[PDB]
Amino acid sequence: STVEQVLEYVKSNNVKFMRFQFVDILGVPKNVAFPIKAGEKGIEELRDVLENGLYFDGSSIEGFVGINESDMMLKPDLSTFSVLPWRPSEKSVARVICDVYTTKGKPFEGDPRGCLKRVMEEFKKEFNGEYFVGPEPEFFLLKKDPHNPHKYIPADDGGYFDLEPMDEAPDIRRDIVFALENLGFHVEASHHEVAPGQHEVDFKFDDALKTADSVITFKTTIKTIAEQHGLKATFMPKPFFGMNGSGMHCHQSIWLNGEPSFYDENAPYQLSETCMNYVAGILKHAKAIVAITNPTVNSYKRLVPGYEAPVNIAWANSNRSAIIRVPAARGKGTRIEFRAPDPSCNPYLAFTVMLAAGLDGVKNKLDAPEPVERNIFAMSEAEKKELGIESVPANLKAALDELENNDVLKNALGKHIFESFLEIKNAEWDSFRTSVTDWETTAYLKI
Amino acid sequence: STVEQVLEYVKSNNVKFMRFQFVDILGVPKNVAFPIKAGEKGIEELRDVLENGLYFDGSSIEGFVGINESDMMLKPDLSTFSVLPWRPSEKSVARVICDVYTTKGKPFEGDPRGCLKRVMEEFKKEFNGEYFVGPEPEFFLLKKDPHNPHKYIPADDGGYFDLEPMDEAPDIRRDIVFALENLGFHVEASHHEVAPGQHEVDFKFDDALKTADSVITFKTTIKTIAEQHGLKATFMPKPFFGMNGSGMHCHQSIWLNGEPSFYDENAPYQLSETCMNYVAGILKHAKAIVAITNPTVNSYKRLVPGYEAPVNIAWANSNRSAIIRVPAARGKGTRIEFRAPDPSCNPYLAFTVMLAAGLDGVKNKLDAPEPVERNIFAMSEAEKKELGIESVPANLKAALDELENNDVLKNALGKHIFESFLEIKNAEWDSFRTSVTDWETTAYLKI
Amino acid sequence: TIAEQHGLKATFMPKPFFGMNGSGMHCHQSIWLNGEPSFYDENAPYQLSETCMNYVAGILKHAKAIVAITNPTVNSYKRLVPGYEAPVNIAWANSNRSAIIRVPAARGKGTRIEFRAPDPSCNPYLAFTVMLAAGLDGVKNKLDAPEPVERNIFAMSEAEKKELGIESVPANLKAALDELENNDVLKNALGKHIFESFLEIKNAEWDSFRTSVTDWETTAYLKI
Ligand SMILES: Nc1ncnc2c1ncn2[C@@H]1O[C@H](COP(=O)(O)OP(=O)(O)OP(=O)(O)O)[C@@H](O)[C@H]1O
Ligand SMILES: Nc1ncnc2c1ncn2[C@@H]1O[C@H](COP(=O)(O)OP(=O)(O)OP(=O)(O)O)[C@@H](O)[C@H]1O
Ligand SMILES: O=C(O)CCC(=O)C(=O)O
Ligand SMILES: O=C(O)CCC(=O)C(=O)O
Ligand SMILES: [Mg+2]
Repeated sequence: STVEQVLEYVKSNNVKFMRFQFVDILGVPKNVAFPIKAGEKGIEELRDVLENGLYFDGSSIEGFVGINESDMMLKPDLSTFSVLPWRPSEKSVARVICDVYTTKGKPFEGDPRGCLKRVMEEFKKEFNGEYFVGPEPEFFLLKKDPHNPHKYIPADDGGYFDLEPMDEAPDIRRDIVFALENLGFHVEASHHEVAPGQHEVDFKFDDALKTADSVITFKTTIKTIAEQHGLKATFMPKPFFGMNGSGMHCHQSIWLNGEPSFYDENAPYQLSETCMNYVAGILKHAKAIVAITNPTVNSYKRLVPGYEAPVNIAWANSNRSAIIRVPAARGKGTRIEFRAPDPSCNPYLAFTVMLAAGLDGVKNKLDAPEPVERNIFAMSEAEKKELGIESVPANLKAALDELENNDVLKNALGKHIFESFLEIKNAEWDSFRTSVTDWETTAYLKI
Repeated sequence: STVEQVLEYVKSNNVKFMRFQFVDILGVPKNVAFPIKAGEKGIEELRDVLENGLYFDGSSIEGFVGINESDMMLKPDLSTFSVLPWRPSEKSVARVICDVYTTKGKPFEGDPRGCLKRVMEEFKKEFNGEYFVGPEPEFFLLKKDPHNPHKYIPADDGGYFDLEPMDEAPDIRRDIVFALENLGFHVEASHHEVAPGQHEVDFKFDDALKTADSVITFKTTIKTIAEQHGLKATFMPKPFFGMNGSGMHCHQSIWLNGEPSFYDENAPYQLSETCMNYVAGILKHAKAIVAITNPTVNSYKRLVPGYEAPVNIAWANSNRSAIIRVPAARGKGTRIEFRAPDPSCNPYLAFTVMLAAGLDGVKNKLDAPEPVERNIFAMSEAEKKELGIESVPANLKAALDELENNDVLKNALGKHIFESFLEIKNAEWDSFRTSVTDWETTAYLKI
Repeated sequence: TIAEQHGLKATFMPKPFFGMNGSGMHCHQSIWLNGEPSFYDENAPYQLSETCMNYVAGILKHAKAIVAITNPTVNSYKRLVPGYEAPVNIAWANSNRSAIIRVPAARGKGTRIEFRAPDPSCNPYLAFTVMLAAGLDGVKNKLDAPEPVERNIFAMSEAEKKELGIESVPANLKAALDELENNDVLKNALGKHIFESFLEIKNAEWDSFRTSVTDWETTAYLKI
């Protein structure tokens, strides 16, 4: 939208506050609220901030700048304008997502959003291509343990596609869908997921930048709506041992010159050569991609080699036992599902590395291996070794070491994001590996 | 006629009470309520009190007069007229900020407000200058510890620029902004600050006297609105060990003959000679300025030499590790940020000493040192010693001893305020230094 | 250990409770040369020898630095607190408990000086070292002791003490460490290793105290 359209909506819908939003290196949303004054004076002041942006302290944001070079700017992207449904209707609250700039008026090298914009701009200039993503960020709804109020348990005992009363969340999922529609999402479906208290609310795919903006907005919405219902929502990959973790499978496709390039009516599986080259790129860099798409210690309690998880580096058709599933849908619906990611990732960075890795396959015309039509979880380790089916790294540190040795992902992320992420995550790993866990006390106090 | 405008507002908006307000030497607001009677008789009784003022006992106000010379007067400044938003709408409550006078009709020498008026009047008479200040008084929102209802803890676990639900204060910050707008403030921005439960609500800079009035009104507004939400707000500089303290950074600039004299398009850093002379004055008197801008024992738990704090007596551009930061903004936005102050200061006295010190630099054309573009917190003590970077005093008593030996600040404050402040603060220091603290019981009971 | 056996806890903390006396460790001391009580002199004023006066003069000269060692905690300066009734006034007196040194009435082999500033948080080996090295600085150089103060020093005004030359010991641990750091007699007595380790340990202890947020501050300032 244009500055005029934004001011006009604010003017006629009594918007009182404008959130200027962005994300830190870990994908945590950040914002400052600008109060809109009454009259022409207020609209002119808003026009100035919307066009010229505002300053903030970059040294108080994770992965940004140091204290001695800390002044930074936010430049609003006006096409991201939305009204917050959870906030009041009278004297309402709108938001605008921003790109981080330096004081010199240049895009910040450490901005995750600008990082995704730049790889998308390069993809459009080099191939006239568009990168489309449909992510499915699952979550748990939690309530306090009646036996210990300091602990959280799943909000119900339901399972996949269950009906009420076993599924206790229709009212919560209902309000979430209404909120996402008011924020401009095209919601597709909602249902109880496999684990107790786990849920899914699907929204239509879009270009990687809009989709990344929606993943950030989506997580805030589920969390604030769950609070309104006296519950707590979590996007933690594996909150509970013994039940499913939450993934964020990323359905993705590239469209060259406005066409669904992954579809080929006369090819095997009706999948194009470009689709196979892209799949080959993702499988080649899968071990390093997971440092970014699965960036927490807990991510590897769901993405756990040796078990039933999206860890096996192979692709397959309508088969949920490989790291890539190719859904049965064809035509414009032809796409690949990268199953490894979880909702703890920074979507801007996750989409950057998946595109960079897939385009490494397209640019070099890499050969994809044969699909694996068997249940990979039913194969023995030696049978997978013979077939060449490798696994992703088994923990955060092993994934960071893969990322550190991947030139394609280092170039896509750029020096600043790449080195800050490795530094932050190495300190996070050090904190975990030096702690004394409850598992250890249970296992070893008796010795 | 300003009085005619006040009386007409009262007549037509059903105003029932008029608070006559002022501050004691420590900046604590004080007021007496006058009930407005109906009709022309009531309006003339109110006219008489607005014009002629009213009496009070100055011996019951800290830093004022003794019991044997205790009758004093309050002379309303009618440009301060405002309606209290927290008070009822029907039969509303208005306020007027007053200047303290003696029974002989003379401005009281011990009045902090008159003290700032007088230095500003002298600055306008001598240079045709205006003194503009933009302060940022941070605060914590507190709730009772569920484990001990006698103790207070931060109201949430959020951090800098966090969004809800982690940031739990959008409703409180919203009501604060509305209350400040109703009080005539030009609010600029609001957001969660670095520490858990900490927040910031910025308002536009103005002349030092209006800004000092606004700081007093701002702190009452924050505190009353927080109480309405079942929380407690504190402007204590360092309420909790291990997390950020609350500062009140003072952005300031002097405008000679209506122009932003700190801006110089053709000078290094685009900062004028006057700006450099002013910075040199603040740096010269910084050790004594902090007795007034950081006047509590607790102020030196945030302003603590040897740690990451605004203690290093140096200036820098877009660098938050020095006692003065010069923001990147230029033109009319050209200003210096004195980072040492905290919201426990009396803004009338704080603005007086900062202007007096800056003008000592302007009047004598003092040379400012070179800016320090490095992170001062990364330098060793010997490296700072070589560069001539000194630190502010380490505690209240050390700061009082600096103030006692500063003729520029003693003359700006005047004998009465200066001697009363030193006497009160020496008794406050004596109280602290003779107490047995919890730190000591933990450290030494075992010996 | 005996208090624990009675179900109680004993503490040698200098000032555990505000509003009541602290615990001191007054050190009565005397030097005997060639087996004789050299502090006693039957025919001298107060029956105190010249050696006794030289020793008292040495302790009073170094009192400001001695307290870094004899009063080595933050809490020591809540008992040893200048401006109040405490053994802070650098003067000596006979049978008078308002000075830093009291000379008890006993004479003969009982002739000695009572250094009242120390508290039981000190390392006695280091406390006795600095007191002896300061007293012997007075003996070796035959320093002149000031006149005794027979008045109640707590009843004097600050200006009256300033005129009489009655100074106070440092007001806190850090001020005492800074006095010790500038005293060559005590640095030589302790030696480089003990001296530098003590200053390093105590500066970290001071930093810990000065960065903490105390209960006094919460009570005083949470309401602002
Ligand atoms: N051509 C495409 N490119 C990228 N994403 C697409 C495309 N077509 C659909 N999607 C997106 O794929 C996501 C998953 O859709 P959908 O749930 O219908 O498939 P699915 O096989 O049922 O996956 P799952 O079983 O994991 O839920 C949706 O966000 C959808 O918008
Ligand atoms: N020329 C000026 N003179 C004095 N004050 C000014 C001037 N221009 C702006 N200010 C004030 O300075 C204050 C700082 O506002 P602002 O937050 O925009 O700057 P900032 O450098 O980002 O501060 P911070 O990052 O510490 O919050 C505001 O109160 C503003 O009104
Ligand atoms: O339950 C859902 O998933 C969506 C909402 C709904 O169907 C309902 O309101 O019953
Ligand atoms: O949250 C703030 O800082 C101001 C209030 C606001 O933005 C809101 O109502 O959501
Ligand atoms: Mg689905």
